[PDB]
Amino acid sequence: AFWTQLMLLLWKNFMYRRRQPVQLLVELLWPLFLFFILVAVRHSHPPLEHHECHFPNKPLPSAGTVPWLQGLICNVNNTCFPQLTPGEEPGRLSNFNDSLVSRLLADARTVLGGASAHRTLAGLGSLLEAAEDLAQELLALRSLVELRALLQRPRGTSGPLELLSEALCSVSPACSELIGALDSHPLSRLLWRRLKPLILGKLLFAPDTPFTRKLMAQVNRTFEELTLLRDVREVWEMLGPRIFTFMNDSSNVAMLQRLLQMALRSFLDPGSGGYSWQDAHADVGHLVGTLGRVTECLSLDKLEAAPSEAALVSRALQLLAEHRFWAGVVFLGPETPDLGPGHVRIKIRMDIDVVTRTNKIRDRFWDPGPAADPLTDLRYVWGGFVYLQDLVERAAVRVLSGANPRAGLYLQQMPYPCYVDDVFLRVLSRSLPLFLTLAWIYSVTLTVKAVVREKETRLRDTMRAMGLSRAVLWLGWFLSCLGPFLLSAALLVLVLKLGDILPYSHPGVVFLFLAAFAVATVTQSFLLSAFFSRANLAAACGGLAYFSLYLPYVLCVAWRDRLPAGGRVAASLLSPVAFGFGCESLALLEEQGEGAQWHNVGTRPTADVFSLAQVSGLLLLDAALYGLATWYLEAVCPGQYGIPEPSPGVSVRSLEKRFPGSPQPALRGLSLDFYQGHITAFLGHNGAGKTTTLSILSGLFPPSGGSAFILGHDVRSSMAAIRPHLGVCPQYNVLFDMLTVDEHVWFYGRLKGLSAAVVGPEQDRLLQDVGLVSKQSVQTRHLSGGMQRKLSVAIAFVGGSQVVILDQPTAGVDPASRRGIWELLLKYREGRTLILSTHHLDEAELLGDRVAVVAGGRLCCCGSPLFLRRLEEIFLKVVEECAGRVQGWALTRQQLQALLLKRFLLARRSRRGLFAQIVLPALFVGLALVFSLIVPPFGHYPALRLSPTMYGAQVSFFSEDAPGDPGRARLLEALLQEAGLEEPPVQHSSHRFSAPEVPAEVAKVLASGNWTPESPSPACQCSRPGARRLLPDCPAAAGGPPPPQAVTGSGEVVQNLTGRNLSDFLVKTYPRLVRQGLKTKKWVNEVRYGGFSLGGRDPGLPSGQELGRSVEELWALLSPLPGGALDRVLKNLTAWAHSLDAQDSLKIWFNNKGWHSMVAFVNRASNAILRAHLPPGPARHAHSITTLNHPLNLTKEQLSEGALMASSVDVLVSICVVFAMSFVPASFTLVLIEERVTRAKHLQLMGGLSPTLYWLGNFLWDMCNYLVPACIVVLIFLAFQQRAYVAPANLPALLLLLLLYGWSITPLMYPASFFFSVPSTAYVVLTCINLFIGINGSMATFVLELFSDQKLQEVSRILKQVFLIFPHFCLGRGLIDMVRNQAMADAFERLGDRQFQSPLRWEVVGKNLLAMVIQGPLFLLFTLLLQHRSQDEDVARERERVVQGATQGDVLVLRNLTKVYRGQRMPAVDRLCLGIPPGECFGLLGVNGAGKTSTFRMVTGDTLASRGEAVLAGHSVAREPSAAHLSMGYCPQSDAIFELLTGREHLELLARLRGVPEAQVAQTAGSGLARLGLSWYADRPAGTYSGGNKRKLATALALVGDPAVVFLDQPTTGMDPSARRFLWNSLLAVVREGRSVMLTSHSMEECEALCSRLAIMVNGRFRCLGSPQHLKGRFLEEVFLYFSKDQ
Ligand SMILES: *[C@@H]1O[C@H](CO)[C@@H](O[C@@H]2O[C@H](CO)[C@@H](O[C@@H]3O[C@H](CO)[C@@H](O)[C@H](O)[C@@H]3O)[C@H](O)[C@H]2NC(C)=O)[C@H](O)[C@H]1NC(C)=O
Ligand SMILES: Nc1ncnc2c1ncn2[C@@H]1O[C@H](COP(=O)(O)OP(=O)(O)OP(=O)(O)O)[C@@H](O)[C@H]1O
Ligand SMILES: Nc1ncnc2c1ncn2[C@@H]1O[C@H](COP(=O)(O)OP(=O)(O)OP(=O)(O)O)[C@@H](O)[C@H]1O
Ligand SMILES: *[C@@H]1O[C@H](CO)[C@@H](O[C@@H]2O[C@H](CO)[C@@H](O)[C@H](O)[C@H]2NC(C)=O)[C@H](O)[C@H]1NC(C)=O
Ligand SMILES: *[C@@H]1O[C@H](CO)[C@@H](O)[C@H](O)[C@H]1NC(C)=O
Ligand SMILES: *[C@@H]1O[C@H](CO)[C@@H](O)[C@H](O)[C@H]1NC(C)=O
Ligand SMILES: *[C@@H]1O[C@H](CO)[C@@H](O)[C@H](O)[C@H]1NC(C)=O
Ligand SMILES: *[C@@H]1O[C@H](CO)[C@@H](O)[C@H](O)[C@H]1NC(C)=O
Ligand SMILES: *[C@@H]1O[C@H](CO)[C@@H](O)[C@H](O)[C@H]1NC(C)=O
Ligand SMILES: *[C@@H]1O[C@H](CO)[C@@H](O)[C@H](O)[C@H]1NC(C)=O
Ligand SMILES: [Mg+2]
Ligand SMILES: [Mg+2]
Repeated sequence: AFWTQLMLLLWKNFMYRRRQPVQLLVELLWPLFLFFILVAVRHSHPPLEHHECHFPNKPLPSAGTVPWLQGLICNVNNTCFPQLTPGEEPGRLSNFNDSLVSRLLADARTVLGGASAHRTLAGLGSLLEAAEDLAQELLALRSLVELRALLQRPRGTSGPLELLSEALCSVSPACSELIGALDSHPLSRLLWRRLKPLILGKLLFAPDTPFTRKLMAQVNRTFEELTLLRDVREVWEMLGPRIFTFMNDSSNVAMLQRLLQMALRSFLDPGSGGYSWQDAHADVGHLVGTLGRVTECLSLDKLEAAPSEAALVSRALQLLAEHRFWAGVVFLGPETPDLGPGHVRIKIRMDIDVVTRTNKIRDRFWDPGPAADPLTDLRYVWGGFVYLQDLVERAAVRVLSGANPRAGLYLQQMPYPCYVDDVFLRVLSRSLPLFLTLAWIYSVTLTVKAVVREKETRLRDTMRAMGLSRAVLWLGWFLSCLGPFLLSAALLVLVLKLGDILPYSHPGVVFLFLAAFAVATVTQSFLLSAFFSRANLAAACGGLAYFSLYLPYVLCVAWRDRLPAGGRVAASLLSPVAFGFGCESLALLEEQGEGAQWHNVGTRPTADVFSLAQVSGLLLLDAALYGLATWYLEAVCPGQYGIPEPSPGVSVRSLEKRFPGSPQPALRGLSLDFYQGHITAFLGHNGAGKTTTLSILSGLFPPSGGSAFILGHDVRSSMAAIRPHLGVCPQYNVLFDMLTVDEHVWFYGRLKGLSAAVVGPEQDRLLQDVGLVSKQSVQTRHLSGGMQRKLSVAIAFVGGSQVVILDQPTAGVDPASRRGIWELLLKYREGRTLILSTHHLDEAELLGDRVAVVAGGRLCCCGSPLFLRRLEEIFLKVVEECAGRVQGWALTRQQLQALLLKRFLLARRSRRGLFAQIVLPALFVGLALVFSLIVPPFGHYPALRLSPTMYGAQVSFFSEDAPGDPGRARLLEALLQEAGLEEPPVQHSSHRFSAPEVPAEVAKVLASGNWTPESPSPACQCSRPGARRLLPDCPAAAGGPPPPQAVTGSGEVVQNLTGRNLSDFLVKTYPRLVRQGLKTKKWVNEVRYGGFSLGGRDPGLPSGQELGRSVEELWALLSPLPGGALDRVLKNLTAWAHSLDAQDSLKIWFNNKGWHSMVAFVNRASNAILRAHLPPGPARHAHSITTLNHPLNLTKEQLSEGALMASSVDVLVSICVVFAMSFVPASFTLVLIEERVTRAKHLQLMGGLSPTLYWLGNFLWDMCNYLVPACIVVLIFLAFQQRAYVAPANLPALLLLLLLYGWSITPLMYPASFFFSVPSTAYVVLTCINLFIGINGSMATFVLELFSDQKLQEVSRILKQVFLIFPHFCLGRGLIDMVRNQAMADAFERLGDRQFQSPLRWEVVGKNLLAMVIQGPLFLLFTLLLQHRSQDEDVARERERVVQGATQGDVLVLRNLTKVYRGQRMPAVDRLCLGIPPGECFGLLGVNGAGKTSTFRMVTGDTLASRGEAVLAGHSVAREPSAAHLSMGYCPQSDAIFELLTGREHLELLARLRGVPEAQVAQTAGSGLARLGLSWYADRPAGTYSGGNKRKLATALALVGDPAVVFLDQPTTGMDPSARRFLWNSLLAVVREGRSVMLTSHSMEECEALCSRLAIMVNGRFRCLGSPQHLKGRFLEEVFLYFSKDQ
C-alpha cells in the first residue's frame, strides 16, 4: 500500500492547498519583491556608450620649464577631444599653440632678431632712423595691446590663478593672503589642494658621499635658475629712481631732441608725457612686483641632508606631520649586477597617499575603457613621482657620462576605441548572493513550524499508529514542500532572463542550478526541524540558525588568499556557502560577455575554480548528507512523545510510569489481563491513570518499566507487527480542520486497508449508524463537542480492527445517540476485543462482561459483574475505602501588583523560552562581529625594480622623423641595442626587418583604394550602440596596408611604423586584441603596452641663435658691472637662447592599462640615452641605472577616494543587527494570543479589570523585557571597541535610537493578536513581515541612493521621507547614516583637514527620532479603540408576560434574542424570551444541536448579538458591557486555565482582582480549594491535571468571591460521583444564600430533580418552561423522551 498511502497523502495536501489559496499565492509571490524593484530601476538606467576621443600631450621638466608649467596648469583634466589633437601629428610637437605666452615669446624673438644689427650700430656710436624704424613695428604687433589689457584687469573673480590660467592656456604674507583669497572657490582651489606638497617639500638623501653631493648639485640647477625673478626685480629696483630722476626736469634735453629730429607717432609719443613716462612704467613695475611675489612664494631651499637611512626614516616621520614631505630618494649601494662603478641604484620612498600601490602589476578585471581618470588612476602625474624620477635620472646621466645631453622626454597616451559599459551588472554582482540567500526565509521557517506543530499535537503519532510508515510520510512531505520551491525557482529564472539582468545565460542551466539549491534547502530545513519539539521554541530558533550559515561565506571570501582548495571544499558543505560560490562564478561569467550557453561547464581555472557544473554536485552531496543525518537523528532521538527506538490478546505485567515533574509516580504496578471478545470496562476515581495506561498500550509513550504484550507480540522493540491490528480513540479529539466528515471517513478507510471497491456501503453504514448522516458537507471546525466525539468514535470503528481501544466514547452526548453507540458496540463484539472506560456505572453494568476497577495506580479488583454485585453505591464505597471591599485609587494599585505578578510567575517556570526569545538575538550580533572582524594581517608593500621586462612579450614602436642627422641615428641604434635586438653581422647588414605578406583579398581592396600613408588607410569600423551583443567596434582586415614588420628578439618584437599615420593603427588594431583575448577576460595578455617615437624636429626658429648674438652685443657695451647680477642674467639669457635650438624629442606612447607603464619606459629611454652618450667600449653592462619604488613604513592603506560606500562590512553588520532586533518584538504576542484563544482573558475581564489597566500592565511588562537585549548589544559594541557605533561622541544617538525603537515597536504588535488563532503561526508571520519591511525597504533605499545618480538621488530623497510611518525603517537608515558620517569624518581626519560633524542633527537622525516618538502611543490608542469595538401554552403566557409585564424582581431579562452563523439558512437560535427571579436554580436541557452553548455565548457577552437584548440587573450587556461584566461568574464548556500556573495561584489572582482585602486572600483561596475537594493536588501546575481535575478547577474559579449570578455551563462532563456530590452541595448552599444559578446539562438531581424551572429547548425554540413536578403531572429520561415526542 506504498503507492496508495502516497496518493492519499498527496491528495490531503492538495485539498489543504485548494481550500486556502491566499497562502499559496503569497508563498509563490514572496521572493520576487526585491528583484521587481531592481528590474524597475534597471529599466530606467540605460547602458552608456562612450565616443572616440584622443588624450593630450604632457611634457616633462627635461623638456624645459615654461612647457612643463603649461602642461601642469592647463591639463588638469584629461578632457579627450574626439577630433585628433595636433600633438599626435609626427611633424607637430607643441600641443599648446597660439596662446598668450607662446605668441609673446615668438614675437619677441622675431622683433629682437629683426634689427639686431641696427641696435649694434646704435651702440657703436643715423641710429635715430633705425630706432624710429624699430618703433614703427613696435606698434604693428597686437600682443602688447592684449598684454596691457590683461594686466589692467580689475582685481576679483577667483584670484591670480584665474588670470594665470587664462594667459597660459587657450580658449611671504602676501602669498598666503592670495592663497586665502583663492581658496574661496573650490574650482580654483583644486590646483592648490592637489599641489600643496610641490611648493612645500624637502628632498632627502641617505648617503653623504661627495658623489651624492655632486648629484644633488646637478639636480639643484633648475631651482638655481628659477630665481632669476629676484635678480631682475632688483635690477628694476635699482633702475627705478635713476630713470625717474632722469625723466623729471629734463625738458631742455627733450626739446633739443626734437630739434635734432629735424614714424610720426614715435615722435609724438613723448608729447604731453601722458603715454610714455607713467603708464608703461606703472605696468612694468606692477609686472616685476608680481613676479617678485611669485618667486618669493617658493622656499628656494628644498634640498636637505640625512646621515643614514635610519635617520632618514626618523626625519621623514617627524616631517610628515606638517605637510613637508615630497621626496626620500636613496642612493643605495648594491656593492649587485657587476663589478665597477656606474651601477647606481636609486630607491625613491614616498607617502602612500601619493604613490600608486605596488601590490598589483596590472588591473584585476578587464574593464572596457581607457582607464584615464585624472583623480584616481593617473596618480603618477599629479603626485610628482615622474618629475622627480626624471630629474634624478637626468642628473645621474650627466654625472656618469660627463657630457651635456639634450633630449626632452614627453608623454602621450594612445587613443582608445569606442565602447559601451554596464555599471549596473557589476553593482548587482556584489549584492546578488545576499539577495538570493535572504529571499528564501519565509518558506524555511514555515516548513520548520509546520513540521514541529504536526509532531506536537499528537496528530503525526495518531496517523502513524494506524499503519503509516515513516519513509512514506517523509517522502510525501518532501514532494509536497518541493513543489512550490521548483515553481518559484522557474518563475524567478524567467523574470531574471526577461529583465535583462542576466541576458547571456541560457535559462536551462540556471534553472538546474536553482533546482539543486532548492533541493538542498528543503533537506536542510528537514534536518533543522529535528532538534526541537515545541512550536514556540522551534519557531524562535528557526531563522537564526539558517542565516548563521551564510557568514562563513563572508569569512572565506575575505580570506581569499592563503586558502587551500581543501579548506574551500570543506567550507562548501554548508548550502549557502556553495550557492554563494556558484553565484559569484555565474556573475563573473556574465560580466565576461561570453555567457553560459551549455558549453561553459569546465571553464574558470582561476581563483574561482568552481563553475556551474561542480557546485551542483556538491549541493546534491550536501542534500544526501542532510537527509541521512535527519533519518539517523529521528531514529535515535524521538522527542517529547518518545516513540520506541530500535485468548489473552492484551496483557500487562508490572507496568509503572514515572514523570520527572511529579514527585510521586502515576502508576505503581499492574497485572490486568484482557480476553477474547468480552467488552471490558475501566472504573476508577479521577487521577487513577486509565488514560495514561491506554496511551502506554499505544505508541504515544514509552513505559518506565516492565513490559506489555499485544497479540502475542511485544510493543517493546518489535512493534512493527502491531499497526494493522489496532484502532485508537483519544480522549481529546484530534482531527483535520478543513476536511469534512465524508473525506475523513474515506481517507481513514483507504489508509486502513479497505479496497477501492468496498468503500461506499461501509462508510454510509457507519455514518448512518452513528447518527451523523444528516451532515456530510460540513468541515469539522463547525461541529460541536458531541458531533466531534461521535465522528471520533466512528473513525475508530472504520475498517476491520482486530483490537480497538475506546477511551471516553460518550461525553456531552444525549442518550438518543447513546443508543446508536450501544448498537454499534453490540454489532462488533464477536472477536474484536472491545475495551471501554467510562464514569457512568449504568453503561458498565449494561455492557461489561467483566469489570476491573483501578484506584491509586493499583488494581483493586477485577471480575464478573455478578461477582462484584454480591453498582454506583458499591463503587463509591470501594473508592471511599481506598481513599468590606477595597474601593478607590488604592484598588488600582492592588490590581497591577497582582497582574504583573502573574506575568512574573509565567516567566519563572519556562526559562528556556525567555533565554531563546530575548537573549539569543543579542548573541547573534556578537557572533556576526566575531565572524566579520577576522581579517588577514598585512605587512609592507614590497619593493620592485621598474622595467618592462616584468610584463612579458609585447610590441614596441620605431617611428622616426628627420633622419638626416648622426646623433639621432646613434640614439636610435642605442634604443635598438637596449631593446634586445643585437647588431646583425655583415652578412645580414640589410637582412634585419622581415616584412610579412599582405592577404590577397586585402591587397586587392587596397589596390582598389589608395596606398597613401598621409590619407586614411583603414576602412571605417561600425560602432555598436548597445544591443548587448558586441561591446567593442566591428573589426576588419583593412587596418594598415602593409603588415607591421615584426622582428623577433629575446622575448620582444620591434616593428617599423615609419611614415604611417600612426594614429589609426592603434585604434583599428585594439579591437582585434580585445576579441582575440577571451580565455580569462581578467588579466588578458595585451601585446601593446608602450613604444617610442624619435621626433627630431626642433620647435625653434632658425634665427633664435641670432638672439644670443644680440645679448652678447649688449654685454660688451653698457659697461658690464663686475658685480655679476647683470652678467649672470645676461649669461642665463644667452644659455636660454642657445638651448632654444634644442636637439630633438623622444615622445613616449604609454598604455594606462598597465599600471607601472610610463615609469619603466622613462627608465629605458634614459638608460638608452646614457648608453648612446657613453664612449664605445665593453662597459655597456658595467654602467646601468635602476629605479626602485618602495613606500614608507608608515602603516596605512590605499585611500580609495573615488570609491564611496559600496555595500560593505558596515551595511552587513547593520543588516545583522536589524535582523537580530526584528525577532524580539514578536515574542510578546504568544501569551496574548494564548490567553485570548482559550477564553481566559475574558474571565479576568469579568473579574473586574478595565481593559485600559490590562493593556497598560502588559505594555509595562513588555517594556521591562525589551531592555535586556539592548544592554547586551551595547556591551558587545563597547567590548569590541567599535569606534563607528559606540564612542564618547555618538553614544547618545545609539542609546536614544535603541530606547525609542523599543518604545515604539511594542504597541504595534498588539492589534495583530486579535486576528490569529494559533500563536506560532502569528510569531513566524510577524517575524517575516518585520524582517522584510525593515531590510528590503532600508537597504533598497540605500542601494538606490548610491551608484547611479541619474535623478534617482531625487527619487531616493522623495522616498526617504515617506518611509517614516514604519518604526522599522527608523532603525535601518539611522544605523547607516551614522556609519556613513563616521566614514566621512575618518576620511577628513586622514586627509588632515580636521573637520568633525555632530551625530544628532535634523537631517541625520533627528527627524527619525521625532517622528517615531510622536507615532509611539497612537498605536496603543488604536489598540484600545479596536478592543472597544462592541459599541405549548406556558411559553406563550411567559412571552406575553415578558413583553407587557415588567417584573422588577427579576434579575435577567431576555428580549427576542437571535443570531445567524453567517448565512446558514435556518437560524440556530431565534425568538427567545425569559425572566428569572433571584434565588432559583434555573435549568435548561436539550439535544446535541439545540444551541445551548450558543445561548450562553450570546447572553454572557462573548459574542455580539443580532437582534433583541439581554438586560442583566438594569445595565444591558450590549449598551454598557462593563457594568454588566462587573458582577457575574462564568465557566465555559471548554475549560479556561493556564498550563504553567497552579490552582492556588488562579484562586489568589481572582480574589485579588475582585477586590478583597489582601489579608484574607490566602484564607479565601484555601477555603475555595478545600470546598471542591481540591487539596492533594493544589500545588502541582495546572497543566498536569486530568480532565476531571480541570473541570473541578474551572468550576471553582466560577464561585470564588461570591458573585451575583453564576452562568455555569455543562459542569459534570467527566466528574466523579464524589466530585459531583461536592458540586451539588456547593450549588445548594449558594442558592440558599440567595444567588441564582443557570446550570445546563444532560444529567439529573440539581439539573432535574432538585431544579426549580426546567425549560426544554429544541432547534432554537422553547417547549414548556415549567416546573419539574408540573411537567411530570401534565405529561425521568423516558418522560423527557415522551415530552420530546409529545409535540
Ligand atoms: C589619420 O587618421 C585620422 C582618422 O582618425 C585622420 O583624421 C581625420 O581627418 C578628417 C579630415 O577631413 C576628419 O574628417 C572630418 O570629420 C568631421 C567630423 O564632424 C567633419 O565635420 C569634417 O568635415 C571632416 O569630414 C576625420 O573626422 C578625422 N578622423 C578622426 C578625427 O577620427 C587624420 O587626418 C589622419 N592623418 C593624416 C591623414 O595625416
Ligand atoms: N504529563 C503529565 N506529567 C506529569 N504527571 C502527569 C501527567 N499527566 C498526568 N499526570 C498525573 O498522573 C496521574 C494519573 O492521572 P491521569 O491524568 O492519568 O488520569 P486519567 O486516567 O486521565 O483520569 P480521569 O478519569 O480523571 O480523566 C495524576 O496524578 C496526574 O496528575
Ligand atoms: N462554527 C460553526 N459554524 C456553523 N454552524 C455551527 C458552528 N458551530 C456550531 N454550529 C451549528 O449551529 C448550531 C448551534 O449548536 P451549538 O454549537 O450551540 O451546540 P450545542 O448543541 O448547544 O452543544 P453540545 O454539542 O455541547 O450539546 C448547531 O446546529 C451546530 O451544528
Ligand atoms: C624602417 O623602415 C624605413 C622605411 O622608410 C627604413 O628607412 C629606409 O631605409 C632604407 C635603407 O636603410 C633607405 O634606403 C630608405 O631611404 C629609408 N627610407 C626613407 C624614407 O628614407 C628604415 O631603415 C627601417 N628601419 C630599419 C632599422 O632599417
Ligand atoms: C576640469 O574639471 C572641473 C570639474 O568638473 C571643472 O570645474 C573645470 O572647469 C574643468 N576644466 C579645468 C580647466 O579645470
Ligand atoms: C599654431 O602654431 C603654428 C606653428 O607654426 C602657427 O603657424 C600657427 O599660426 C599657430 N596657430 C594656429 C594654427 O591657429
Ligand atoms: C617732478 O616730480 C614732482 C614731484 O616729485 C612733480 O610734482 C613734478 O610734476 C615732476 N616733474 C615732471 C616734469 O614730471
Ligand atoms: C641648492 O640651491 C639652493 C638655492 O637656494 C641652496 O640651498 C644651495 O645653493 C644649494 N644646495 C646645495 C648645493 O647643497
Ligand atoms: C644663472 O644665474 C644664477 C644666479 O641667478 C647662477 O647661479 C647660475 O650660474 C646662472 N646660470 C649659469 C648657467 O651660469
Ligand atoms: C616597520 O616598523 C616596524 C616596527 O616594529 C618593523 O617591525 C617593520 O619591520 C618595519 N617595516 C619595514 C618595511 O621597514
Ligand atoms: Mg482520564
Ligand atoms: Mg456545548
